[PDB]
Amino acid sequence: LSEQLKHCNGILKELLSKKHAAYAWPFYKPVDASALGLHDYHDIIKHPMDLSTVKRKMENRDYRDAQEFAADVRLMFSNCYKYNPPDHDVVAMARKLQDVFEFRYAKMPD
Ligand SMILES: CNC(=O)c1cc(C(=O)N[C@H]2C[C@H](O)C2)cc(Cc2ccccc2)n1
Repeated sequence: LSEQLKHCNGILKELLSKKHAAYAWPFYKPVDASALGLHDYHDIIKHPMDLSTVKRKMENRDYRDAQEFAADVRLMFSNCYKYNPPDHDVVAMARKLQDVFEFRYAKMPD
């Protein structure tokens, strides 16, 4: 990985770490719409994204730069903000994990 992709991989490891598990857990795996009774999820969310998919893409060297990595992490949060009412617990958890993401992503090495 490049220096910027190593910074991205470090962020990914932190988002998956026990440190953030209390609010990160809804983003660990793809939303199982059927299991959760969310029969409109795939009509509203055209591009599902989650941290296990980001991890697989990082492991497969799919991401060519930090911008591509950040686009998937932000897509995951955007899906949450699009599908859910803004007062839902999952949105509070998305905002908290996105705060962790944005502040560390901003420390990208130049
Ligand atoms: C990324 N996951 C989700 O978007 C999601 C959605 C919904 C859900 O039921 N949404 C509907 C829309 C509105 O009518 C309520 C539930 C969960 C699981 C969860 C529950 C409680 C707390 C944290 C997660 N995750």
